[PDB]
Amino acid sequence: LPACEAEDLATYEQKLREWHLERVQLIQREQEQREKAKQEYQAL
RNA sequence: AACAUAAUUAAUUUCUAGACAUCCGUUUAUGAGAGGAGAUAAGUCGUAACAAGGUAAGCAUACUGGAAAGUGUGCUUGGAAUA
Ligand SMILES: [K+]
Ligand SMILES: [K+]
Ligand SMILES: [K+]
Ligand SMILES: [Mg+2]
Ligand SMILES: [Mg+2]
Ligand SMILES: [Mg+2]
Ligand SMILES: [Mg+2]
Ligand SMILES: [Mg+2]
Repeated sequence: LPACEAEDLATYEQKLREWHLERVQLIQREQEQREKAKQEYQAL
């Protein structure tokens, strides 16, 4: 078990960084659609 | 009235809401009362037509009359025409 903890903890740090990047993408995509929504109302 | 969410399998939602009510008219039935035509069928009043029907007849039209009918004007023969 001691050896597995080191391996699992290393993967855990990688997952945290992967999750952080994916979360930022969702936040950015949300901002763009909301900005477009304003333009759509301006056209409407 | 027609947008908005969502999106590291992908989908959700919108994609509406009133007013289609009277009609203006148009047909038919009802018929106060007033007429017509026809038939019923013994009658009444005249004798208008058919004979040159006893005023030759008729047409259009006008007027007149119990009723057929009478009179005028033009027209027709589906009348006559030698004294
Ligand atoms: K006569
Ligand atoms: K007569
Ligand atoms: K005659
Ligand atoms: Mg006569
Ligand atoms: Mg006579
Ligand atoms: Mg006459
Ligand atoms: Mg007279
Ligand atoms: Mg006279």
